[PDB]
Amino acid sequence: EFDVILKAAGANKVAVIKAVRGATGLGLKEAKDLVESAPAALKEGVSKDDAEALKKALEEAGAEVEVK
Amino acid sequence: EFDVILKAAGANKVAVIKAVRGATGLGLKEAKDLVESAPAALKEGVSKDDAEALKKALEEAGAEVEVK
Repeated sequence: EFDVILKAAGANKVAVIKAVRGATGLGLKEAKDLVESAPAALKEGVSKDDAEALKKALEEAGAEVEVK
Repeated sequence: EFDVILKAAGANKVAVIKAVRGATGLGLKEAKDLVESAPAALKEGVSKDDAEALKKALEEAGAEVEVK
């Protein structure tokens, strides 16, 4: 089981907030507070394939992410 | 499609944070910041059955929740 951590979004916050909402169903205020609060464990206990797909989706939106 | 909103957790925050992590996979810091930030849209675009099950799970943990 793996964890996906949002390490930083920097200048790509708009894009990253959009990607985090699509991946999690969080409301706008909530996703915005999580991205603005990085580092943050966004998803914990996901399978290897789920973690690698979320990692890639956040990387394409412009975030610095870690899978542990 | 429905939204599940955490309106307040009051004195039941510990329990509610646990329930929100089980339902979403959020890390501890993140779930704690969301519960402490209520009102918050926890899940948006879920089916009717998913919304009613999450509502019940948060109500049993001790939160004031709304389904819209």
